[PDB]
Amino acid sequence: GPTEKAAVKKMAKAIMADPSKADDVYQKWADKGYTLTQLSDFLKSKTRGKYDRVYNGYMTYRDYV
Ligand SMILES: [Cl-]
Ligand SMILES: [Cl-]
Repeated sequence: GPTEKAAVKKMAKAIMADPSKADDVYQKWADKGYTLTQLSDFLKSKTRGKYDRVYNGYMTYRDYV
């Protein structure tokens, strides 16, 4: 719900502001169980692609071999 959406987006914005924070956040998201499909629901924007770096980094974290 609203609390979760806002909290996940705030963490995404922290990665946007500081690329080096990504693994701190992705570790947390993995422990929280978020899938890549699900993540998208927290990365909506009026700006096309705004959080693509966040999405892409989590795909690498989860799915890169
Ligand atoms: Cl919630
Ligand atoms: Cl960027």
